[PDB]
Amino acid sequence: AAQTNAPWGLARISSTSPGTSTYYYDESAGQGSCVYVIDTGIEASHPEFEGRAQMVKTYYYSSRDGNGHGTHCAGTVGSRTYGVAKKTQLFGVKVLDDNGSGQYSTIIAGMDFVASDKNNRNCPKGVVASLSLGGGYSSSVNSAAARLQSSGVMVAVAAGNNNADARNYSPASEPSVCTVGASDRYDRRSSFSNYGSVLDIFGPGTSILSTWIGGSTRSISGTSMATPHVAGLAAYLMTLGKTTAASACRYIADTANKGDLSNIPFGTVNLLAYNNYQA
Repeated sequence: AAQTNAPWGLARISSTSPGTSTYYYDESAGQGSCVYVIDTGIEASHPEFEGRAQMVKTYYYSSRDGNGHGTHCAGTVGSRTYGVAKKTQLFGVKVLDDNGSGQYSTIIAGMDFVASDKNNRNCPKGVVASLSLGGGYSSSVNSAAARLQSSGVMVAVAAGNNNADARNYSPASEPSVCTVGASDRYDRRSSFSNYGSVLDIFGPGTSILSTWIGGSTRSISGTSMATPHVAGLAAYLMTLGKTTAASACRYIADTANKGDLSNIPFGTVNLLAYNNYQA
């Protein structure tokens, strides 16, 4: 399938080269796969989700995404226009309040929730979790991410927006999960993207256009927005049977675009998420 004039992020993950505007993907598009967006929640009623998005858990008075960042990330994973896996099922775990903040214990509860809820969901092609959140290092948050990955969900996490080594940020520093740095449309490391040996892949992270609350759209930047690209790519990859949740992040690293990114620190992988789709 070919989506013309797609967001540069989508076109980039289906491209050996930057500067293109058409997203190419197998029409299965993550059908039968699931992506938990652990964030501020999802505007499930947004027309871009086509009834494929749904809140499954909130730890606050409402499951409504009063922030938009979780709706944005869910849009990058599997919205119809803005999404990697345009047919995946999106599940909202609102662990972040509408200010975008969440206690680690709530974030840990949401991760253990997904590890169990996936057994309440129909994901024959595989389960993915996209955590566009992060704070200082927490060996408990890392273990919660390790558990979620251990349970049979891919864990895609943001490297963080600190222009630092992600070793000091959780769940970015958890080695078993998939830590995603951010890149811009010129294949530069997104200036804000965290780096380091713990990073597993880079995704489109700068000026990412996707869904927003109020049925709208907007373009915002972050490793928190490269992460849904990789989470959507994972669900896309599990649906084609090219990988499993336990082996998706490495797979994406194995099939990535190598050495194409600029300003990658010495010691950080120079890998860009690439769907390897050949029309």
